[PDB]
Amino acid sequence: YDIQAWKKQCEELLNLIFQCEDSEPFRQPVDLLEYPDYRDIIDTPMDFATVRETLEAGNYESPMELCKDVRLIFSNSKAYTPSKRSRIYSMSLRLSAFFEEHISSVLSDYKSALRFHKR
Ligand SMILES: CNCc1nnc2ccccn12
Repeated sequence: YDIQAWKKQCEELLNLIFQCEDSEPFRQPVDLLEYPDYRDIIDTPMDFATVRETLEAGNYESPMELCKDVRLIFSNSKAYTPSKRSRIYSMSLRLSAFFEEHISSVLSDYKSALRFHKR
């Protein structure tokens, strides 16, 4: 029933993601000195510190918006990878699976709380 509960749930999931070794390449914006062509391939950079800061600033209205930005971290890695077997892309796939496994109930609970609010 709680239409605000998603925010703390997302903070806790981000905390788990930050603790996970697989998130290290994604914790901060991609370094252009390390990957000079990055912005030729990627129009909208995204990283987990930006997601956490947007959430903490009160700049997400719903968990769907947070999801869209987290999914953009993963689609950027898929678009930038030179190979489906690259180390960083393989880390993104595991992290995506972990994220999707945990965000599912957050989205479901939010959408059902919102439907209850508008009943
Ligand atoms: C997150 N760092 C940029 C980036 N995103 N996908 C890949 C794949 C290989 C190398 C670097 N990559």
